[PDB]
Amino acid sequence: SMSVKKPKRDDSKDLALCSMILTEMETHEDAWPFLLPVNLKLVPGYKKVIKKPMDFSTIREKLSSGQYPNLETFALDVRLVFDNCETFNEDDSDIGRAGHNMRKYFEKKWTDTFK
Repeated sequence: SMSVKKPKRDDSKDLALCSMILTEMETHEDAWPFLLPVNLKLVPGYKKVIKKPMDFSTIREKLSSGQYPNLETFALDVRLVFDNCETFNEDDSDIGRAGHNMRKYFEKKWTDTFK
């Protein structure tokens, strides 16, 4: 509260570390469904159904231009990528499996880096 603060957590490496994690996700073999925005002209249903599209390229541009105020807003966009994937894709599809694998991969790097 006013003039009463928890001790200051060092957040000065967060930007760099989120970039590293993002590099690792970009270079994973199962990243291909997620590298670029879904083409809303060519994929029936996507525009109406997925209210907040997100992809790794869009996260990378936001990261590079100071549009994440903190590491939690970064994690929200990453998870949004996988949540959208589960909304639109059957679990037993290549893309549906990719998304489960990538979420797993991300959540481990996240815990190991920050928790």
